[PDB]
Parts: sequence; structure tokens; C-alpha cells
Amino acid sequence: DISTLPRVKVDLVKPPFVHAHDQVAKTGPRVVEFTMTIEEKKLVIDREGTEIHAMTFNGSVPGPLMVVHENDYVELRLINPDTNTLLHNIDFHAATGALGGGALTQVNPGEETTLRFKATKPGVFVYHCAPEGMVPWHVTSGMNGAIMVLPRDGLKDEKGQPLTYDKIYYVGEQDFYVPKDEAGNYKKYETPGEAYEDAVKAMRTLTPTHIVFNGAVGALTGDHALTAAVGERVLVVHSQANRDTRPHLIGGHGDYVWATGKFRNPPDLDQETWLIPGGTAGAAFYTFRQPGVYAYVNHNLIEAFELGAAGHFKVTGEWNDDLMTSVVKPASM
Amino acid sequence: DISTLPRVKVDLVKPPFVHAHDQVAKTGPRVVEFTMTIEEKKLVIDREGTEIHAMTFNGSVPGPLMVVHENDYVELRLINPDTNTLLHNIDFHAATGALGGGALTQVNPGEETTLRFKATKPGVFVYHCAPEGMVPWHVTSGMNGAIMVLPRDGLKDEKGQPLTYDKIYYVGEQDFYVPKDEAGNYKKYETPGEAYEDAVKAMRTLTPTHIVFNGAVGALTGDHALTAAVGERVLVVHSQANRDTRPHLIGGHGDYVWATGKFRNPPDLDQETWLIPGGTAGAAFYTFRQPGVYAYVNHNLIEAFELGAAGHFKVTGEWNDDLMTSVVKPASM
Amino acid sequence: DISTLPRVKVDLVKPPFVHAHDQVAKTGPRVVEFTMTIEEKKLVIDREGTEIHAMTFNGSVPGPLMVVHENDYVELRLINPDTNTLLHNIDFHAATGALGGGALTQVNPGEETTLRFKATKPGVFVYHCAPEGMVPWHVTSGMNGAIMVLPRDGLKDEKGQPLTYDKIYYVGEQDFYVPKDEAGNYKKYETPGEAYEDAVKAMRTLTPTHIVFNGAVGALTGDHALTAAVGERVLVVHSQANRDTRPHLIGGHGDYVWATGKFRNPPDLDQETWLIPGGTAGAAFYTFRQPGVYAYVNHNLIEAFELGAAGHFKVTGEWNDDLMTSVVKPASM
Ligand SMILES: [Cu+2]
Ligand SMILES: [Cu+2]
Ligand SMILES: [Cu+2]
Ligand SMILES: [Cu+2]
Ligand SMILES: [Cu+2]
Ligand SMILES: [Cu+2]
Repeated sequence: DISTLPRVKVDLVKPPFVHAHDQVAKTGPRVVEFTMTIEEKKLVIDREGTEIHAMTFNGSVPGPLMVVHENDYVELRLINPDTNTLLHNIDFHAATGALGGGALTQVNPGEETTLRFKATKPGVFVYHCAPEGMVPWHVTSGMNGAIMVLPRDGLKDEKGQPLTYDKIYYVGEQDFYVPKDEAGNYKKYETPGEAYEDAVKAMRTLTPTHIVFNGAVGALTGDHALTAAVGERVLVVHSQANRDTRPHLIGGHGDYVWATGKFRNPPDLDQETWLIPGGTAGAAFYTFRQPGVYAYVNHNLIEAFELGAAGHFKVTGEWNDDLMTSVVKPASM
Repeated sequence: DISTLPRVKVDLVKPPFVHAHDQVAKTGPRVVEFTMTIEEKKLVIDREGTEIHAMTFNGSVPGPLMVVHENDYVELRLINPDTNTLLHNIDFHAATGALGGGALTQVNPGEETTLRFKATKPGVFVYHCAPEGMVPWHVTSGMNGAIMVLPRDGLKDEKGQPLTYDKIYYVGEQDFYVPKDEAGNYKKYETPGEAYEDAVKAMRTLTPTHIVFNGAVGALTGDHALTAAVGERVLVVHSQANRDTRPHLIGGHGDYVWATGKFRNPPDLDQETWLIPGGTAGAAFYTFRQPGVYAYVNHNLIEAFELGAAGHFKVTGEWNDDLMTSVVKPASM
Repeated sequence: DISTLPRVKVDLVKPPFVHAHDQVAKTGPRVVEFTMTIEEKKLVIDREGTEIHAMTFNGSVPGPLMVVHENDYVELRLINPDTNTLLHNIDFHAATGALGGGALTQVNPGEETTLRFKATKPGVFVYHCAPEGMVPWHVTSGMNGAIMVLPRDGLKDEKGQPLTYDKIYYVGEQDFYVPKDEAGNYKKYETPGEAYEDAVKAMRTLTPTHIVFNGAVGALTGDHALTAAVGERVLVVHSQANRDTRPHLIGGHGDYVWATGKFRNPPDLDQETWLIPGGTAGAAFYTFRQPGVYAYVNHNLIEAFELGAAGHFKVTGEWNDDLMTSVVKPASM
């Protein structure tokens, strides 16, 4: 009886950060209340100043990571302000029924809706917008995110022993398809409706123009590099709502990886690289063992270093010369 | 001694349906006899009336699902009628030796052949045509299907307990590469031989023009939507003989998934989406928990909703408001 | 204390062959010493005589397979002769820290360096060149290979029982992006620096012009076909530093497969085809059961048979008619 369950209100935070939560459930099942406001906005996605009409949950690409426990109820108030011009909705891959909630959450500008669903399966899951007839346009305009449904007793390794993270980050990876003129320059439109049919032609080529983390080239670098310390246990949740990706921590590993993101399965150990299929969220657990800069990439290195799918960690601590050392620094023969 | 084994003749059925079989073997090992007639035919693959010279086993794209048990013998009579104009053969991924049988089954028009092989490994497997020098043209002209080799004691979960399906469907997913003129319109040819070299150029671009289930855009929708009831256990076998796919049941999950299709492995649980590599068949088991329409897709949503890789389930039964409910239907603020 | 450990010097061999090693470690942990000389060279990659400025470790594409045991120390002397014109370095995916060693191994022509790292994780791993700002160009010019870190007690099956191979081969699969003129003919440059910017445009299309095993179309065929005998246990290590692949032994299987290459995980059994993500090495174990020619392919059959990703095994021994036989050879009706 759902009336009788506790309610807790969660205030979301902007990726790659994750809202505060408990790994091990400190309460019984709850109705966990979220609100997201849909924002249609111009976003600059690259160093060149290329613009897209982005379609966002809560103003970000990706949408924020929501976190609950298995057999919690997720209750989302989804608001489509009258400053928007499109139809929106939401499909949670975590949910069961009505196209993941998409059939129940179609909101015109000036409308809102509240959906509740029971999070029966533990894992990380994609959520995305999916209005009938215009689904790939919405998703590849950035209107996707993820939800983590933790087991009530937290994550476990392949032996069933607890794995506890110190830090969690959420990397949303976005393929964009910016339409081009016949010379191959990107096009600009006053409104999203004007972009749409050219958007469909660009998507049908299947090759992205850009592939970015956290909504832009370089978003997770510099002052916005991810951070950790030697000895810290870090979970990286990574989603890709539309295309395969192959994440790799350059300088590290995934010590435990749920490549297709579902925590009732034992993790894969010691991964160099893993395949997160388009329409999936995955999670990798790593304990840093060396300080310094790491590149976290889609290991199609073209996608990473030419199209945008690369971020950095800056890791503090002491250097372990037993794990790695320069015996002879680069020098002339 | 094979003479002494029972023979059973199977009459195949058109995908997405599957011929009658027993999950748990009710006999000892058998020689299971199949006949397929090769048909070269014009097929309309999209709503626009785009045509291809399709190359089929038994008149369908995909070819029918064959079902046997482990350590049965598959005996296929493969007929190339004199109304055809090409060389054909068959490679079973389930089989061992002679390029999966391809080296033994090359039939000119007006020829037939009978191949026998022992199905030593349980799983779902691709079969396809593969004539030396022209293999991708044949496969991507639709000449592929799948065979399921069930364990003799039926499917098992990750704990080794029986999993019994009520219903099984076979989704064959086909990438087509229809040649284009310089404006990007699809080309038509009187005969397959006239299409061939332009076919090779179109394939070499690597990007499909169409990606369809059951041989056409919309084939598994409307009167040909897949069906189930709440509480029904359904196995969806999915193959892709040439390219990766990432199936997703929109509104559901794969409760147990053999993404790369081999039943001696424990299934992956609770999948949102899974990666079936090109040249593979996979299988997902799901118990429906909600009525209504589901979209079963390749979750590159461009491939699904622009190129054709989307089908529907229509599911009957009562709606469970505990699993999902609209708290506040879409309404003005 | 590393001074006190044994040192062993390994002399590498050209792929697809693998240097001599012990599967089960016959010594305690060692510093295993390797030397590689970087060679920039013109390579003809196809039957048409298409040329690329290849960037190699030790003169080969791929670079040689290095083999050590877990908790050995790998010590690589990497030499950039003054006959080269580019900056090079090396990222070992097996290693921990400093971008896999890339941050410590940047050598100008006329320089060398020696890196040591502890091989803490067992598996097969990609290594590649990765100079900051030019990483995908180097990798897709062929400057990648793999390292196998065997468990000290050798490989184990899914039950933890020994798996011992008779033969090991290393297939490096290389996506190349040869720039084209406007008619689609490949371009030639006097020097690598002249190719670079056109190389970047070609890579950004994301679709390879060629995809080859062992550095060229047809490299593992004819006199250079891989070989085995019926009853022989063969491990095929396969890497792809930049794009997904889907290996398949046509006529066979992967009896035990580590698709993402990490030996602390149980292998997947009875695979027809497996997904090795770009930036990964994988390994498949197979016991041949039939003689004859096998095609070992990337099972995007376009990539295999049009772009180059196909090799052969020639297998000797007797034919098993119980596993497969022609009942009726192709003949007229
Ligand atoms: Cu939307
Ligand atoms: Cu989805
Ligand atoms: Cu055929
Ligand atoms: Cu095949
Ligand atoms: Cu280099
Ligand atoms: Cu790498």
C-alpha cells in the first residue's frame, strides 16, 4: 500500500555529478520523488562554435542521473514549460509498461505530468524522450539520461562480496548529427521545427558529426576534469542512448564492469575496454593506483580525439614506481 | 549408427513463427529432415515501394528457423530450381567442417543437394548462403536465417533451473544496401547479375540503406504484430548475419538473455538492451507483466525508426498500477 | 626488490606467429626484457597496390605479440631511429599509470627510452602508439599490437580446469582510412606529414577504406595461411585497437572465448561469433575436429570479403563423416 510508504524528495544535480544517496538502503522501500523541467536551448557543442537545438531534461546533456533502490517507486513530475515548442515524453528503460512510461507522459508546452513506476530490476538504465514519429531526433538532440537502481544491499563483486564506491560520476555520451550544406559546413536554424527534416537526412547517414561527453567537446577537461585520489574507489556510470560505445580509462582499467549495466549479473573483471550497446547504460568500478592525468575515452580513437568522446581524470597522490617507472627517460642514441 | 536412429520430417513455417517442436527432448537423438527451396524474387522492402532482388531460403527473409536438439543430426535437402539464375549454398554456424557445409552444398539452378551434420553445440546459430567470391551480396540480399539447437533437457537459467517458454518468435534483422544514382535515388535492375557490381559499391560504403525485421519496413506491425498475454513466457530469437544489432523491448526487458546465443553459458539477467554481433543469433526470454503495445527495436533508434528495424508486440491482459501508473495525466499548468 | 629478480630477454617474432613462452610459469616472477624498433615504411595494403605510410613497431602491422605472466615486469626498450620523421610513444593497456606508459615514452627520431611496468592483470591487451594530438592517425596507420599476460598457472576453463593450447596465433585487425580524391581514388604522399590533414578528414568519415589482418588484404592466405591439425588445440588472439570486430571461424567455433580478453573471467562457451570492442584484445580457444580450409573472418562479411578482414586456416587430418557428410552431392533434378 503505497500511501503508507515513506516519500523522499530528491533534488537532482548536473552531470557528471550525482545526487546524494545511500549505497546500502537505510530505509525500507520508498516513493522517491523527482522533478525535471524540460528545456529546449541552443547549445554550442564544439571548439568551432557549432550550434544545435538541444532538447534537455533539466537543462543538461545528458539529463541528470536519478538514483533509487530496487523496489523503490520512482515518481517523476515532468514539466514542459510554455517557453518550449515541442512535444516531449519519457521512456525509462528501468520501468515496465507503456513504452517505459512514454505512452503516459506526452506533454505539450504548458503541460506537466507525473508518472510513478516500481523499480523492480537493479542496474543502471537509459531514460530518454521518445515522442511517436520523432524518437531518434529527440534522443540525438540530447534528450536522454540514466537512472541507477541499486540493489538494496548495495553492489556486489563476482564472489558476492560488497563493493563500495567512494565517488560516482555519470558520463552521458551523445552522438549528434548536425546537418551540412553541400560543402560540408554545419547549418543553423532559427527554430527546431525548421531543423527537423534536414536532421532526419543527417541521421540517416548513420555517421555522427560529433560524439561528446557531457554535452560538448572538452566538457570533462580542464576545470571540469573528473577527479580522484590514489586509493579511491570510483564508479563511472556511462550511457549511450543511440549508438554503441567502447569506454576505456587510458592509464587504468575497469576492475569490475557491468558492460550492459545489470547488477544481478557478476561483473566482468580487469577490463581494458568494454562494449556498452546503443540504448544501454553500463558501469565500471576502479580503484586508482597511480596519480596523474588519465583520458577516459570511447576507444574508437577517431570518435574520442576527432569527434569529441574524450574526458580527463586528474588524480592526486604518490607515484608507485613498482607498478610503472621510466628506466631510461627518452634520450638520444 | 545413423541408419538405426529415428527420422523425423519437419515442415518449416514462415518467420516470425517457428515450427512445432519439444523444448525437452521426448526421444533419443534423431535425424531431423528439412527441405528448403531457394527462391530468387523481387521484394518490396519499404513504404516507398523500393525493390530488391531478394535471395531467399524457402521464399522468406529471413529464412525459416529450424529447431533440433543437441546431438541430433540435421539433414537438409536444399533445392535450387531451374527458375533461379544464381549459384547458392549454405553455411550453418551450428555445424563443424567444410565452411559450415558451404563447401559441400554449391547448387546451380536445376540442382539439389542433401547435407547432414551433427548439431554438437546447443544454442541459436546463423545460417546463410555463401558462394565463394559473392558472399556478402548473397547474405545482404536476404539469404540467411537461423537454427536453434536446444539442450536435450531444455533451456536453463543462471542457477541451472528450467526455463520453459510458452511462445517463441524469430526476428531476422536484415541490412540491405540498395544502390543509388548520384542524386541518392534507389536503382532497379531487370536481373540480379545486372545489380551485382553496383551492389558491391553500395555495400562497400558500410552504411545500410535499410535495416528491417522479417524482410520489410513494418513487417511485424499491424495485423502482423507479434502477440502475447500478461504472464506469458516468450523467447525471442534474433539474428543478424552481417552487422551488429542491439535489441530492446520498449516497455520491457530481457529477463534472461543469451546475447551471443549459446545455451551452455548462463544467461545475462534483466537486460535493457543487448549486443548481438553481426554473424550471430541471440535469444531473450521475457515474461510479460503489462498489457499494451510494445516496440521491439534495434536501439540505434535511427536504424529502428528511420531505416526499418522496429516491430510491435500487442499484449493482452490487465494493467498493473503497482508496476506503473499515471499519477497525474498530462494537463495544463 | 626488482634487482634480485631474474631477467629474461625475449626476441620477438613477426605476427601471426608468437614468440616462444611457457603457458604455466616455470619460474618465479621475472623482468621480461623486450626491444622494439619503430619503423615508418611504405606498405602496399591491397591487390590493387594501394600504399599507406605505415607506422610500425618492429616493422610489422600489427606489432608483435609480447607474452609474459601475471606479476612479471615488462621492460621495453623502444627505439625511434633517426631514419624516422615522427614522434612516437607506447600505451600498454596491460599497464597502470601515465596513460599506459604513453606519458613516459615520447621519443623523437634519434631517441630511445626504456619503460618498465608490472603486469598485474592477466589477459590479452592492446598496446598502441598515442602521441598527444595525433593519436588516431598513429593507431590507424598500423602502430598497434598486443601483449598477453598469462595467469601464472596458465589458462583455465569455466570450471577452473586447465586449458592448454598446442598452437597460438595473433591476428591483428587494422582499419585503414586512405584519403581519396573527389572521384574516390586513393591518394599518395611523398611523406607522412603531407598525408596527415587529409588523413584526419578520411578518419572523420568513420568508415574504413580497408580492414585487414596482418597488415594487408590476403596476408593470412596461400603460403601464409594459418595451419593446424585435427585434434590440435589452438588459441587465436585477435586485437582491434580502434573499431569493433566480430570474429568467426567459418567451419568452426570458439570453444572457449574471452571476447574482451581478461582471463580472471570464465570464458564464453561454444561461440559462433564474438564481439571484440575497438581498443580491445580477445582470445578464442578451439580444438579442430575437421580437416580442410577454414575462413577466419570479421563477420561483417562486407568488411571480410570486400575490405580485407579474412584469413584462412589449412587443417590436416581425416574427415569425420559423423560430424558432417554430403548425403547427396550437388546434382541435377
Ligand atoms: Cu523531448
Ligand atoms: Cu530506449
Ligand atoms: Cu544463395
Ligand atoms: Cu557466417
Ligand atoms: Cu607511433
Ligand atoms: Cu588505447
